[PDB]
Amino acid sequence: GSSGSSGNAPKRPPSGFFLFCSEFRPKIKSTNPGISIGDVAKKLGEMWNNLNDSEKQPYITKAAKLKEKYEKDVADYKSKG
Repeated sequence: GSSGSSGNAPKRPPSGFFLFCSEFRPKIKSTNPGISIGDVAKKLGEMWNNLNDSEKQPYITKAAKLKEKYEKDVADYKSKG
């Protein structure tokens, strides 16, 4: 399955893995001639694992800030009290 988001409800925050994939996507698309989405995906997935626990460190912390901003929006959305 896929993890997306509806219209009303806010979109889910990216993951240290994605943030990097979206930042590295530009290169791949600039290095490979009209690379198919499927191709870029296969590359990213690998590039991620390749990285070290020290390389993702600065990539995971960034996602932490995106979660603090999401939760807030997620709460208001629902009518708890």
